[PDB]
Amino acid sequence: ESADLRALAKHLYDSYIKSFPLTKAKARAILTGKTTDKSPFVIYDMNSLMMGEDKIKFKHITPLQEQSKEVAIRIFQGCQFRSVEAVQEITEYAKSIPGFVNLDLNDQVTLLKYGVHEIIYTMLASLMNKDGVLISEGQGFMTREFLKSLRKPFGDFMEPKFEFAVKFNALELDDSDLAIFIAVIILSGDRPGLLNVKPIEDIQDNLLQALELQLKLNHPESSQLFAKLLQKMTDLRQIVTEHVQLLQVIKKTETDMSLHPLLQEIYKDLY
Ligand SMILES: CCCc1c(OCCCOc2ccc3c(ccn3CC(=O)O)c2)ccc2cc(C(=O)c3ccccc3)ccc12
Repeated sequence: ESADLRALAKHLYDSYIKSFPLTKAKARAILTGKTTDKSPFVIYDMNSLMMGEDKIKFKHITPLQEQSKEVAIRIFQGCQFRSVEAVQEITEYAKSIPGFVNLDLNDQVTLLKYGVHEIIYTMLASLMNKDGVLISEGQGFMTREFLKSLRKPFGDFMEPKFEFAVKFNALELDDSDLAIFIAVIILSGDRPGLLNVKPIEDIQDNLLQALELQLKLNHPESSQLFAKLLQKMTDLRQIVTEHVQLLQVIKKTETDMSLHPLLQEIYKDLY
């Protein structure tokens, strides 16, 4: 129902603002230079990487395994730590989606287990342009070309994300749009091993109607934006199946690699 659909939209945009500190609005301002907090330190090579890590002079530590290895491996590790933080933010957001915490608890685990990395890549695009990605809460910017440069396997984790982002970003979605799109993703009744499918679909159906209205109102001139966004769901699933495969490569080419227990849980027997 129309006002119900707008009340759902405004609800999700509100939890979204509450769960994710670095929104797209805030990322675009930094990327584009519109703010007056702190212009980002750019990492484009080995020497600037050293300086950027070794920055830590008025901006100090997060609980990440700081450094005991080569470059390719320690960038991977910072990816891991940050992807862990993101899971917590995304779980906090998921509890706010109406109907979510009412579902069978094994289903809640399962929607999270399969939805979290799709959401991670959707929202990473918010921090990216064609030239690179904002890192450490918008304090750093690491260039696409530096990332593409990395010794084989790791060089390949990054580029697909960039290719997806420039195209997703051409949709010009804003935070209020993303808040509904991300909930549509999580409420996906096709995740392997769901026990009660129909309650999830019913909730997703209502989010779909709300997403459609939201785009038609927010983006009047954008023909078929709703379909175009749902089409990106397929680029997202491909990103994740790709990433999982690059994970299997890392187990072969690398010595002790070692994921965080939360990440190990999510990847355990994943698709
Ligand atoms: C979600 C990851 C976001 C991200 C970057 O993303 C750009 C490409 C995104 O593609 C991904 C996303 C998640 C990933 C990987 C590789 C591993 N993961 C997480 C995993 O599934 O283990 C690749 C690039 C450099 C980063 C660098 C950091 C750092 O704090 C950092 C650590 C050491 C030196 C300099 C910076 C943190 C996040 C970064």
